[PDB]
Amino acid sequence: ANKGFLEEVRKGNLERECLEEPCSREEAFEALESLSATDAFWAKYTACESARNPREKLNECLEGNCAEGVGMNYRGNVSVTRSGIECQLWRSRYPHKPEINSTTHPGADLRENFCRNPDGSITGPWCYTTSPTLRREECSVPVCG
Ligand SMILES: [Ca+2]
Ligand SMILES: [Ca+2]
Ligand SMILES: [Ca+2]
Ligand SMILES: [Ca+2]
Ligand SMILES: [Ca+2]
Ligand SMILES: [Ca+2]
Ligand SMILES: [Ca+2]
Repeated sequence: ANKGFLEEVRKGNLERECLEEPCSREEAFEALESLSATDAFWAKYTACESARNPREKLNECLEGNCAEGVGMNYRGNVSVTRSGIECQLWRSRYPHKPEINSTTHPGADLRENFCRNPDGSITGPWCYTTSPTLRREECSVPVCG
């Protein structure tokens, strides 16, 4: 958090600096190296802001197996919709040409065809469907708690 007497003369650390105290993106960055793991982190971190405490509650929401809030933290391997319709590869461009994708929203983990919520749609984790008629649709993922 940048709060002592000479903390920044030391090697940045993730537990100390961000998981034990709140942090700036620069502090996380400084403790990660890869900008890529920082994008990944910062994303699953900012989405867990309302689950800081307890910290077992923080470890839950950062793990991504449960949707917390609107499920922007969700990083699970569920890929079928609310209706049962399978999801379109995020990287596929057919049947629907996704406007949301890895270059656009790099912290999210648009892998395979797994439900996500890169955007924080109020209906939660979604994905694009394979049905030509239904572009996107919410998915049923276990809620943090
Ligand atoms: Ca600190
Ligand atoms: Ca610091
Ligand atoms: Ca630091
Ligand atoms: Ca600790
Ligand atoms: Ca501390
Ligand atoms: Ca710096
Ligand atoms: Ca610093």
